[PDB]
This record gives sequence, structure tokens and C-alpha cells, in this order.
Amino acid sequence: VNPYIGRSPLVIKSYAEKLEETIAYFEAQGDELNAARTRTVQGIPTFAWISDSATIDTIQPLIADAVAHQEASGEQVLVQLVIYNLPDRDCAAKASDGEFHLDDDGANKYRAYVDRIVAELSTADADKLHFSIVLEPDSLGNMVTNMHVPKCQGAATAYKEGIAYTIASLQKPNIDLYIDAAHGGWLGWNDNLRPSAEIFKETLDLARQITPNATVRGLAINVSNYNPYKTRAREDYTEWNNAYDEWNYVKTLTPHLQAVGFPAQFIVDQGRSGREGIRTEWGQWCNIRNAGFGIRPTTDQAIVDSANVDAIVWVKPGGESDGTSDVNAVRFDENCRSPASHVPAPEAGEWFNEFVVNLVINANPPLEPTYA
Ligand SMILES: [Mg+2]
Repeated sequence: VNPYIGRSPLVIKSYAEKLEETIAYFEAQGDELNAARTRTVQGIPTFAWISDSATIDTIQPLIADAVAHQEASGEQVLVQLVIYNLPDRDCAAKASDGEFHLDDDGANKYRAYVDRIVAELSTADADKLHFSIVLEPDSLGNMVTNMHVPKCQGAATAYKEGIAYTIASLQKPNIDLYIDAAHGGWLGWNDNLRPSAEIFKETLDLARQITPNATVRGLAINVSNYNPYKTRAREDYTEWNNAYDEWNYVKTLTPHLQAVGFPAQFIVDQGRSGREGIRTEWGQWCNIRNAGFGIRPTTDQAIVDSANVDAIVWVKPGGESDGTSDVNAVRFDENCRSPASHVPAPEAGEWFNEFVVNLVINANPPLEPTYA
């Protein structure tokens, strides 16, 4: 069943608190409407990212808060998590902050990291909640398009085995799993569709060798990207790609999933998808200037318009930087000084207030204000 129907995805308190800085900015500008729109954003659920082992410490307090909120509100709280820590993570990138490396016992360390997450998701409080979990952004797409990269060659089996273990470890009636499936500009190209479907099925089959009847709900798409759900003005860079918006990516990928016997249900990130025409190349990803908040999280089929889409969601939390633009930073990524990038920008994950200001202003549909 679509686990989003009737459920109330969890508002992440630590994220909402960061937005107080954005509210303060707008109030100082004498801009009460945008201050009020920012308050609306405080009440919009986002995914909590578990991108390292230290962040596992945040999970039980998050669950305790979620249970208290469920008791107070009478809602069916749906905790949304991203698991993002494969060994030799981000294999095609020049650099990765992933803490596990295959040559330093990374496969076994990843299993234990998963095991630590499982322990937190197996408490009496956890049992009271429902979870939606996105598995491993920036992973399996690399096996489709980046097998000429030595690091990807050496990580391919590990990515499949790692995700397989995560799937096999999180089979519970109150957990739905979505394997990350990149975005239309990566895997939507004609020649990438079938091998993508095949690798998702291959990974699920490996999971079933660990836990016999293991399943996933489907796929997560556009995570951390900017692609529109339905484009208003198709971009020139999408020429010869039938997945020129994320709704079309669903429609174009679905038949291949069906053909290989992989579940064809999707959740779609639209947290930074409000404004189009912000990039000159599809591969630009880092802090794209003038990005807007997109369609708010919803299951409404009048918007979603696809039996294959469970929900539009906000996975990457807008305002958390994609990377620093400082040329001298230890983790400097040249992509973060692209012609389309918002500069200056802070370290990946750090608060980028100027960028959130623009996310509010460029939101589409416009944000409805929340007034006290
Ligand atoms: Mg490191």
C-alpha cells in the first residue's frame, strides 16, 4: 500500500529551527509576507539525512520527539530518513566525504553502521511510528554510466551488496524503502533505462538471498536535484531525453521496472524544483542560483497525476549547502563555482541563508503565508 496516504510526514525540528534566521532576515527587511511564507516552510516536512555514523546519535531523540508529537496531535507520524554512507561512496566524484573505504574494512563497517540504524529503528518507540527511507543517493547510477571510472569499477559489487544488506535488514511492517534512482538527466536517457531497471532488480534479488521475502516499495528520484515535476518550458539541454521532467522520468522508467519485476512506485523530491531555466547544462548541481521551493509534499493525485507516484516529497533540505565555493577550502568542488552556482556558498550541509531567501521568493506555486 502507498504508505504516504493519510500519514503526516515528520517535520524535522532541527531544520525548522534553522529557518528562524530566514524569518529574522525578512522581518528586518519589513517583509511580513515572506516572513510568513518562511513560517509556512517551517511546517513542511523534510527528510532527515543519516550521512555518517555520528548522525545515528540523532535518531533516538528524533523518534522520541516523533512519538510525543504523534500522541499530542493524533497524527500518523511518518518519519522520513536517508541512509547515505556506502563504502567508496560517490565513486565518480573527484572527492567524497563518505567515511567508509573498501580498503579500510569499509564493507564490514557499512554493515555495522546499518546495524546501528536498525537498533534505533527497533525500539518500542520506533515500533509506534512508520518510516519512509531513501537508500543511498549517488550510488547505483554509477554502475550504469560510470564503469570507466576505476573507483566505480572497484565499488560496483560493494554498492549492490551494501544496499542489498540495508534492504534485507529493514524488513518490518512499519518501514517502507525506496532505492535512490537518480534523476531524469542521469538515468532517463534511452540507453540507460534498461540497465537501471536491471541493476535495481539485481540488488533486490541479492537482498532476497539474505532475507527470503525482502521487498522495497520502489524508487526515489530527483533527490538533491532541481528538475521540475512537470515542465512549463522544456529546456534545450533535455533534447533527446524523454525524461525531460520528473513526471516523464516516472512514465519512461516504469515500463522497464515492470519488465524486470521491480516495483514501480516512486517518491519524487521537489524541494528545489520551483524555478526552471536556472541552469545552462543538466549536469550543474551545486547551489544553483535562484532555485525555488517546488510543489509541496503531497499525495494529491490532482497534482501527482500518476498511479506510479506515491508522493511528492522534499528530500534534500533547502538551505543546506551543496558545497563550498571557496577555491582554497580543503573540500572545494569546482562544480560549486559553475556559471549557474550561487557564490559565495558555505561548506556542504552548512546553512546558506541567502539561498533560502531565494528559495522562498522563487517558490512555485507561491508559498501560502502562515500568520499567527
Ligand atoms: Mg573522509
